[PDB]
Amino acid sequence: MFENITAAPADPILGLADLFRADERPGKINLGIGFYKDETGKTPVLTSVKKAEQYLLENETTKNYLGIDGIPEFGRCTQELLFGKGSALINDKRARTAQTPGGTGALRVAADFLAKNTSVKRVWVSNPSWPNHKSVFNSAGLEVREYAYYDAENHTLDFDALINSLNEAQAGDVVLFHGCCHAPTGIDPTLEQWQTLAQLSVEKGWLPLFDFAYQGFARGLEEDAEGLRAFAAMHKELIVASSYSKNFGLYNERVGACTLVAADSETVDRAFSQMKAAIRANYSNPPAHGASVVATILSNDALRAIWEQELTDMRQRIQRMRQLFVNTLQEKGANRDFSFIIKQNGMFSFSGLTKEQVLRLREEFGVYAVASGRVNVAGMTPDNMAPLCEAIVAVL
Amino acid sequence: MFENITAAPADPILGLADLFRADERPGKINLGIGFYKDETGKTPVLTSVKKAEQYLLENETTKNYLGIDGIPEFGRCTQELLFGKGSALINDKRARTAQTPGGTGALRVAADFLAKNTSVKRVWVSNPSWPNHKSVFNSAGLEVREYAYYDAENHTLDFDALINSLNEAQAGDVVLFHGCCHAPTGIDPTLEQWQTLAQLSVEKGWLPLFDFAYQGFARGLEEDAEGLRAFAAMHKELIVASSYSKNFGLYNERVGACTLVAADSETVDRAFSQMKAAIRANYSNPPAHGASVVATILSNDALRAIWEQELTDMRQRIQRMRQLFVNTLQEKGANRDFSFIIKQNGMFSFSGLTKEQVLRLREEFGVYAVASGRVNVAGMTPDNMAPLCEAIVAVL
Ligand SMILES: *Cc1c(COP(=O)(O)O)cnc(C)c1O
Ligand SMILES: *Cc1c(COP(=O)(O)O)cnc(C)c1O
Repeated sequence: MFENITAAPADPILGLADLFRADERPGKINLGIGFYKDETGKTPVLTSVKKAEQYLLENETTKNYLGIDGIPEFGRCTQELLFGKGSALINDKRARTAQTPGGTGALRVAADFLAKNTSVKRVWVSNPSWPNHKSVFNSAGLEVREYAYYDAENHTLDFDALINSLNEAQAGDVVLFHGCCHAPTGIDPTLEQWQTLAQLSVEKGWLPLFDFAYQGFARGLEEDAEGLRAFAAMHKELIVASSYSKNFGLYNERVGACTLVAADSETVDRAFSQMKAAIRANYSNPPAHGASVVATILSNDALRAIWEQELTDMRQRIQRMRQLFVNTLQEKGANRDFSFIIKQNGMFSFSGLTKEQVLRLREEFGVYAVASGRVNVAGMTPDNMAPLCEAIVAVL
Repeated sequence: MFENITAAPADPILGLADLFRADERPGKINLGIGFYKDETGKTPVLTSVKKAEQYLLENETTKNYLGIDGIPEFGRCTQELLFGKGSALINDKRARTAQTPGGTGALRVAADFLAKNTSVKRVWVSNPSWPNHKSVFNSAGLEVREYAYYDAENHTLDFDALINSLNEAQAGDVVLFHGCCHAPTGIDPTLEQWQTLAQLSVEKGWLPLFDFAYQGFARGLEEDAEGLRAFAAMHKELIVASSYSKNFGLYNERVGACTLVAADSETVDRAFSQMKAAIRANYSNPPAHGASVVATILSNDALRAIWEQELTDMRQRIQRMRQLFVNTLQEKGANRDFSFIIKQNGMFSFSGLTKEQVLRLREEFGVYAVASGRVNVAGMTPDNMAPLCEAIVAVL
């Protein structure tokens, strides 16, 4: 039965992880990680979550199943974070939120719901984009298409190419957008661009699907939601897959949400019932722990204040490293421009290095990066900054 | 887009839950729950898990992503629980285990892996069976077929009808088996029957898929694995979806495993890589909490001893209620036989009541049961036993 099953393709980032471990060299740096690290090169569990976990340990009386859509407070809290405390979408009750196993799980339930309950056949993804996108949509039976986004030459958002390729999308096609901190470029549309993208979206009849995994990492919680809120003000329907893996440092507890927005409550309720049928046929109901921690933090003034402070700390550290990187390279004698690094958001960016450069950088200096030249800024610390930049300068 | 989406069918057990809440009557009993309850009608978090959770709270240093297959110790521990501490399957390394979001999630990843990596098209399910089975398999694109199992007249396993209908299954067809405490009948094959079922299974070329959600609820941890171990000794390949929701009282933390067994390590590794690709396209990686709690209990002699004692306590309570039920009915004057209740395992059984009987039992006595006459024995307490049986006798 399984005797002729061909092996699945080796995951390139996992392959890197191994090579890094097996590296005897002491001064090795790893910039192809995919998560946050502080100045110590550690990914601690936030103090606000430790507090919330002590609270749960002392107050939980049962581990009985949650409803299909999860914890009610968690849903309410994510909707406000997404649309604003007094949004009409919330007052008119046009949105329903289902707690899912992480942001990836939210995308998959959207995919299954979309594929079995609507007429969608294609999903438009940016080029480049977070790698796992295709497989999620493709396993649900949807076809994936790509629209232009990155300008390799000038290192920016090729708005023209974006809009041009996106016009080949037909009405009823789903268009996926990164809410903020676009992965892997760190380049986000400006507000005016989001506004024209929403208006255009309405004319052509796209079904927007927002992947929101870094709210709080670009400018702030509310600032980062601006784009989505520009779309939500104009659209009668949309879907948003959110993740709390990075902003709450809860990676392994799988906490995210899938929010559906329809023209009215009657329609959102009917559509939501099918989204619940999709969940039931998958994992039945969601993991309480991680989501329970998020709901108690967000609903407690004291705990939320601490959390918000921890998040800005992370944001600022990343903002600090991008700046340090740029001018440390500018000190070692770069005779090349890397100033674009300061204009990008989140922990990712394309360094502009070639595969051969990243390869010798690894074998000759122990600096590990992804073949595409993608580097994670959270892998840089004010201590490894000098040896890093010297290696960069040596291969330029 | 969603404007013409038809609502999903109302879940009958959820509908019951509501009617029960809205019942003004004081002496109401609920036998259509689906989970365990102690003498107080409560579903507490076990003492061993509370201890393990205190341990984690004080020892966790990061919430970073687990590997696709989850915690390594958790996998090792479930394999021993399943196949025995020194099984050849473990020594020869023919099995790989992936931690999944609950037992339902294990079935879904098996479904997706099966549908996209093999030639399976049909899955044979017992009649009756746990309701959600069909949707899991059907959403993965597999067709579901049913084999006979229950003998309504004599209230037992219709082995003849079972084997007879199962011969229409072709080679390469998956046959689903409940490891123990068959839901919803509580009727399990005897060892000799499991042995003939395994031998037969080998001749016809079925791919056995075991759904193991109640290990420890029939006779004991090892006793309950006998059937699976009879099959594993003869088969070169099989799949087992396990759940820790009921035996660890961890319902909402979604903890289960999907174990793949192949002829050798080389083949199980190659097949397992595709199972991991399937997980990646779904929820990416599993929820650490619930599974972390299970792994620390199972690997600690002290904590495991307490847990094993808590599990037998649950088993015994259920065994006590079945006995009490039978002779309390036999005291109120039943002039009918319910002795079969004592011969069934787990918390479920068909009472033998008709839909009209269960209906008037509800509206006239406040005793809520499923339309099929299925009752949950854990909903009975030595305190509600008399009023329960009086209602039963009144509608007979
Ligand atoms: C992290 C991430 C996700 C999914 O994350 P989970 O870890 O599954 O919550 C989805 N999309 C993007 C762009 C991400 O960065
Ligand atoms: C409880 C159960 C499952 C799945 O349970 P989870 O709650 O998802 O772990 C699967 N099959 C049967 C027969 C069950 O009783």
